[PDB]
Amino acid sequence: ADKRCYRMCQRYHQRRQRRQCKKGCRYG
Repeated sequence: ADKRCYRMCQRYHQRRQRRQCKKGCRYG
């Protein structure tokens, strides 16, 4: 589960970075 990464990306000041952070932090 990548719930941790998600939460970390949620607290992103920049949206472009927030979304990219989550979508980028996939399971692979």
